[PDB]
Amino acid sequence: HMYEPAGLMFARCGAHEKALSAFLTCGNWKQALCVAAQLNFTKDQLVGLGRTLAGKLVEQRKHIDAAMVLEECAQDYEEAVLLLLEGAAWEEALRLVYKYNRLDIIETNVK
Amino acid sequence: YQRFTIDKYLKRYEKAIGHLSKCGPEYFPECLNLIKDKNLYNEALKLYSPSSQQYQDISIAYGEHLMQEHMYEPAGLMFARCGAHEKALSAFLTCGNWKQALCVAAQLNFTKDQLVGLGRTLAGKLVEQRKHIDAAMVLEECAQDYEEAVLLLLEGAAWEEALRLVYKYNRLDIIETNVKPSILEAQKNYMAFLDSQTATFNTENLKDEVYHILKVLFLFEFDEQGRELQKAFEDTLQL
Amino acid sequence: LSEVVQNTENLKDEVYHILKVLFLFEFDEQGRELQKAFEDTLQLMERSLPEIWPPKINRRTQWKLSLLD
Repeated sequence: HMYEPAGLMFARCGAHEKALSAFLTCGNWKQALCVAAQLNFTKDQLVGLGRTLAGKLVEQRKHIDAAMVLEECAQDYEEAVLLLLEGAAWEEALRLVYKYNRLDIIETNVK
Repeated sequence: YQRFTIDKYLKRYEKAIGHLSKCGPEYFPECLNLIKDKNLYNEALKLYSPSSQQYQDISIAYGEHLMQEHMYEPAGLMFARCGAHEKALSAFLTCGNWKQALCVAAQLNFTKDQLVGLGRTLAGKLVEQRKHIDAAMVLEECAQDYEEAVLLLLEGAAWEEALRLVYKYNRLDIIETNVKPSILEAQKNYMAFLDSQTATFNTENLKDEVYHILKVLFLFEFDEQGRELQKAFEDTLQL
Repeated sequence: LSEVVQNTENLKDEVYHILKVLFLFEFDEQGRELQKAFEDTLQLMERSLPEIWPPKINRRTQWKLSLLD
């Protein structure tokens, strides 16, 4: 049961709010960022956290994990657009294309 | 004329407008009058093809007639088929549909560096509609301040799940931003409210929501209070 | 049978928003086909429900568009 309670109260070291850090089991988008940001060890410049979160939660049929973390990560927005289309998130792909000016892909694949 | 008159007398209005369209642009004002006074432009354009400016004119007429009081998103889309962008000549979100606002903020630039007034109106509408998605690019565009966005989420009161927009003290403090105090206040108010509701003893929404929002209280020092509210969640178990 | 029935009602607003998404590219005919097929299946299960009897579906699911219609 290396899950939400275990890693949660690990970052808590018990009933205390944040009495420990530097340990996360799976990082279900909450304990991961709690570990990373609180007592900041590696920033998103060390983008491996973003990669792990995207892979894990997208494999968990989320596809919004990348849509949030890659905003803090590199400009891979197009991969985020692809994931949104796979997850049917249309208007978010529209936001990315009309903010990053990736207009070439407006009709190549989504249509 | 003659054939068109015979059409309109026998009520061949579809054939009448076909004759008008195929007989030249001298009838386009009259044809538009006939189709939009009686709201027959829909079948006209369905019969018509997107091959002239007349098609877009009929589309804009349809949108504007359907933009009256209608939150209907395709009404805004049709009114937006023209304009400086595919987002109408004017702010079609002014029709009052927040989806039109989301489309505007979601596609294309609109000559403002930040669209500040657009973001403020967007946040106002979201508050009026009780939709707590303003804590996003909505308030990350025109309210770039992390602190202001955190505050506005606090009035939105979605922190019972850890949105942690301060990312564990990136900018300011939990107590200083009254995060833990407001959490305790709301948790205790809702705490008493569930007991009040169970006094009258649907609720399945709170069956797991708080059962997974319990963490906002567990992550603090008031672990004992969990059961102190869980009792209400326990009570409804015996219905 | 009730399992498949409940499986069918989940896609109402999914289809609804997909309709407008397609309609920007003006795919009103394919979306119209989609709506017609969904409506026919909906009527099929709707009329079969009294025959069988047992969950009750919601009647306030929007999946139709005026331009689609």
